[PDB]
Amino acid sequence: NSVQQQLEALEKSSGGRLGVALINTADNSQILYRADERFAMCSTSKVMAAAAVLKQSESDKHLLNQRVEIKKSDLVNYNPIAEKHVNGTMTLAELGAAALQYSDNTAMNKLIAHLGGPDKVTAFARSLGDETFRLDRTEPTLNTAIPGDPRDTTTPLAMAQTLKNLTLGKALAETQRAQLVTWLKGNTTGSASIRAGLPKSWVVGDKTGSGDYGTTNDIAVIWPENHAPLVLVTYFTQPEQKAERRRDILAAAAKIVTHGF
Repeated sequence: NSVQQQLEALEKSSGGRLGVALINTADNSQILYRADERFAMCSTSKVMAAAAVLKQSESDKHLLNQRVEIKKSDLVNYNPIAEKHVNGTMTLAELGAAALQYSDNTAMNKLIAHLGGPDKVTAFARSLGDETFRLDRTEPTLNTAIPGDPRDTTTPLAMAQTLKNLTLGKALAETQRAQLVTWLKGNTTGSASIRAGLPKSWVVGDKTGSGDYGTTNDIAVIWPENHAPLVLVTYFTQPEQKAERRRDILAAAAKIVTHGF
């Protein structure tokens, strides 16, 4: 069909490899493109870590208020919130918000450590029935995005299904689900990615990521006017280590797959 042809042409023109999974929750119809192929998640993996802490808060109502010390040695390559709290503390809620809304890599490492390591983030994914997601490394090395490296990868379809389950389905109890959605809706890094291909009237929660190999990612829950939500994963990557980030490709893919709503 013409949608598939447009995605093929977009990928061909890009020089890279495009992965798209759109789930239309009105009827669970899907638009898929390379949706069973692995892609490095980069900072999009942070949704799984934040959600795992939210799950824990179902059994400890006040867990999100618990404080975590931030030390100079904790700082990694991109720390916009954590660097302001060195030799102080952040709450787990502040760490979740920093990880998701500002893509703070130190905050992600604090979440990973809290949970018991990358393997435990993976174990949480498994508890949601996601057998595809794997987190293997901490920040910043989980963003290497090396072609053919299975570490810190998932598929667009597995991630769309999981994002749907987390934000709209039964992965989290209601208060926790609502908290995750609030965080994603407050993202500060996603206006040039999926959002840029959608009507301005639509409400969006998303989490972006980027990496080496010009890896450019975004995962989103989309609330169109007068319609059931859509869940969209757009992963993009290029064959050269130092290729530039291409958020415009994600915006273009988002526009191609969301007509008619």
